[PDB]
Amino acid sequence: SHMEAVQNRIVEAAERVPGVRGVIHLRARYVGQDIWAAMIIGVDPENTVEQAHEICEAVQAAVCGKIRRIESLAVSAEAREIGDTTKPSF
Amino acid sequence: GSHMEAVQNRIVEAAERVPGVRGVIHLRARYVGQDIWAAMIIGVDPENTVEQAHEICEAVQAAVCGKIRRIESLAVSAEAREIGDTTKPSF
Repeated sequence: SHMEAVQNRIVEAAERVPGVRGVIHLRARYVGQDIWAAMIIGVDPENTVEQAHEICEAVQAAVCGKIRRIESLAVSAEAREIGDTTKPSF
Repeated sequence: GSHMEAVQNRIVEAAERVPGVRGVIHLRARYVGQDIWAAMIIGVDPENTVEQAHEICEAVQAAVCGKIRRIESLAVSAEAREIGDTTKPSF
């Protein structure tokens, strides 16, 4: 819950990137005042593997751009169906 | 860790038989208790769909977990790999 606000900022940043259907999972830790994090995003299942990689790169740039305290971020992509409203796991 | 090395090679060989696997990019394996927990990244055609790539991952899981009894957990994820790429698996 001391992680809560920052996790929500990261999710919100990622979810405003074109091609992102939602964030599936986010592992984030503080190390001092820097953040290290790994995120799984959901994308159209009919995107190609190369398309999905591009969206992952876009999320990395956007999230790091908005949340400057992030020192390291990994992003990976999995299939998500268009009406899935399942909340992110943390 | 010659014994774990041996196990790793057996996982790679089982994975690389699976249709759609261009090669294993990465494998991390370790004992958690007396079982093995492992995570592997496989290389696949970049033109696969995400859902296609997932099925290949599930095919690999079934194949590996069927040959190596001691693996309790195996996570498999897919990344783009070009067809003539030669880089061997990393550990």
